[PDB]
This record gives sequence, C-alpha cells and structure tokens, in this order.
Amino acid sequence: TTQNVVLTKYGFDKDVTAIDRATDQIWTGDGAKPLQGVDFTIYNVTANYWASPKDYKGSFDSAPVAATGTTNDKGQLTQALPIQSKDASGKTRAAVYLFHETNPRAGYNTSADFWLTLPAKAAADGNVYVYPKNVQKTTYER
Ligand code: NA
Repeated sequence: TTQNVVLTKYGFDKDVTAIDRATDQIWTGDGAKPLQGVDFTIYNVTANYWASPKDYKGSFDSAPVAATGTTNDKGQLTQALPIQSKDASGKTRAAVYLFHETNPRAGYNTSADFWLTLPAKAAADGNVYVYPKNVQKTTYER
C-alpha cells in the first residue's frame, strides 16, 4: 500500500509569505515560479526515525534510497511511496522519508531537507502534496 506524493518546488518570492501547506490541498504557489530541473533523492529513513522518534532531526546516515526524481516544467515530480517499512529490528513500522535536494542547490533557492511521516492526509484526487521550503539562511557554521 502506497501513497502518491506530488512534490512542487517554488522559488523564493518577496510577495508570497511561506506559511505551512497541508498535504491534502493543492497550492498554486501564489505567483511564485516553479523551479525546473531540481534533483531530489528520497531516503527511506524509517529505521533512523524509529531508532528514537522523539530524537529524530532529519538524519539520513546509512539510509537506503527509496527513489530519485527531477522536477519538470511545472516544478513537479511524483513518487509512489510505501506507507509502511521496517525499522532496524525488522519490525514493520509507519514509514518516514527524507527529501534531499542534490542539484543545483542554488543558494537561497536550495530546498531545506524535509521529512514526511506516512500515511499523510490525501487530497480529493488521492495525491499527497508536499512543498519544500527554501533554506532558512545561506550562512552556516560548525
Ligand atoms: Na515520477
């Protein structure tokens, strides 16, 4: 049993303000531009998550790759993801996936890593809609 995850990548726009967007609503981006040709790797982080849910902060170390994708013309990619997977003990668990932009990571329009805890609320068309946010900042330490 899988869900159909539709990812849409919109570039930063000074006039749209980046509130959260639920997985069961279509958001047109409010004029911001879809970003084409952005490569994402989707890691199955179910094991890393279930090692300790209360401590999970987005690590995908040693996580297997669930899928890769590249945004199209409309800034979108679609991927069916299993709603359950296995933890490190081999026990069946609700699945968690980490979306990581590998390319082009264009500065302030780089997507922040985000993770997704299935099953999610689906829209009427049956899709799960995610909208990666741009990174909080372009300076870093540590
Ligand atoms: Na696809």
